[PDB]
Amino acid sequence: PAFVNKLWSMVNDKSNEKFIHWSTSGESIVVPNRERFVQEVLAKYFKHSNFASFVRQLNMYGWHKVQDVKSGSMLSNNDSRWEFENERHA
Amino acid sequence: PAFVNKLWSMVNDKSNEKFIHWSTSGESIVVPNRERFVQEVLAKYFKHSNFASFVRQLNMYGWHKVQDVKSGSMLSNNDSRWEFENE
Repeated sequence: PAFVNKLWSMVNDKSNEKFIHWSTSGESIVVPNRERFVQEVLAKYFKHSNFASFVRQLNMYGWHKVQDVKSGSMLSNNDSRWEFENERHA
Repeated sequence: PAFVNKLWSMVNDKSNEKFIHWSTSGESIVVPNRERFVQEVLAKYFKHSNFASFVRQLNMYGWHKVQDVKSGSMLSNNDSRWEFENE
């Protein structure tokens, strides 16, 4: 499961904090901005790969996008912000 | 315009994983088996259509088949395996 080793080598390396990190609250991995993450981190740990390909791998290992939160009167959601939770830790 | 929504509504729906998905490899859409794809997925998202029609649509939107790779002493290629990459 090489993916796993790469995932953690990426998430648990503080140098990638601004682009991907464990959430302050709850038990989840947060990607503040999909585009910047793809540009600065994904390209480094997962050569010639894209977001959908990455997320597909995460799913394979139990991680799934968290239910979206509709904010304010606009029922808005930052489509670029992604939060992932593992099925084994709800 | 409508083909696009259909394509992604199909590719990015995890329920279609076994028939069509993003390559674990590098930036491409993979159709493990053409025949199974046609009868189990295409038949649902693109009623009254066929593989050639679908691929033609893909081509028009920038996606094309990746160069074949001949494997082993037989220089073989699984004609049913289709992988597409964007322009």
